[PDB]
Amino acid sequence: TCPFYKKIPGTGFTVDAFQYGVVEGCTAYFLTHFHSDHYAGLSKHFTFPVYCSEITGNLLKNKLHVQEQYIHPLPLDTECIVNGVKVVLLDANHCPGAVMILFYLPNGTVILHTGDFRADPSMERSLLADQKVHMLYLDTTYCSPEYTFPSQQEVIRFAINTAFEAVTLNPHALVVCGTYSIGKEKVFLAIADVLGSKVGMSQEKYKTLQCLNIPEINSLITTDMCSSLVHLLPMMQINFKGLQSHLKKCGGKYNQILAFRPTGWTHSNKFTRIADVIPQTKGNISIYGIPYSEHSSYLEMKRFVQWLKPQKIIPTVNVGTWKSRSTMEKYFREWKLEAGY
Ligand code: NI
Repeated sequence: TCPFYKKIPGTGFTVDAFQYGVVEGCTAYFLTHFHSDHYAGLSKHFTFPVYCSEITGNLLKNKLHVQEQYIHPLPLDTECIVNGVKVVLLDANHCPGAVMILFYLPNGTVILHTGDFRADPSMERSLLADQKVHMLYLDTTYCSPEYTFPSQQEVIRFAINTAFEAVTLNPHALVVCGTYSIGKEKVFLAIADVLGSKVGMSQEKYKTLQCLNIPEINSLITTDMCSSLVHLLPMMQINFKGLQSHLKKCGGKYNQILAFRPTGWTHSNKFTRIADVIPQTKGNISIYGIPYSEHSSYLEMKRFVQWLKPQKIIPTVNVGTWKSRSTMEKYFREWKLEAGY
């Protein structure tokens, strides 16, 4: 059944709740972003109102074939009324089109649902600064102190420098980047930019990217693999067998692959700096796992919450085990006692 952490009290609303059938008493289904664990259930047969960003609505129409009459896109940073209730969509610093949602309940309660987010100090100057938030529905993906990772900027500088060095030393090397969802487009676009190439990809993935309102996108991507020396493949193909196979397909245009797997966290983070990352190599194939995250680190999450000072926190991730739930509740209490709220 629909879990309580997907329901907004005092409303008929749910958030990211499309796989439970008809949720009894739901008048408006919000979707924070286009990742499959969150949209699971949607299709052309859905006939209730879906509220979302413009970009998420482009993906619902073009990729899932949801009918236009049920897609209700909202502008960001704008007070809107939905079924009698004031709401605002905010940028979540996750993937393209991902939002946080502010609900202003008729009784005076203010609720923030983060969806999935990567907390940032820039959020402290949005419309969130303007009133008190009483309840926070929080993306707790990496809510434990072991989870450190570098800035996105540091990670992209490493990737750009590594790729440019490799291809200038060997003009017959191919660069491959893995993907299995939207998000992390800076990785492949920044490397193609430094090399003077477009990124080549499948027709399915090109269609997906053309829904994202990215500026000058027609100048950066292509379905012509032969004219490109940065290729995108399914994340599943980023291994030695998958890559050897792909190299056969390029007909001796290339004699070396340098591949990137943008993971979330990996336990080489509790020891190793970004400067010190090394690839796994077999023959003429090298694979780099780079810690490019679109979720908050522990310290980023803690700063956001200690700034916001909510009265009550409802985790939305890692909620399935008692040990995880109890650990998270202990951190929430530490933060509140340290900051004095
Ligand atoms: Ni996500």
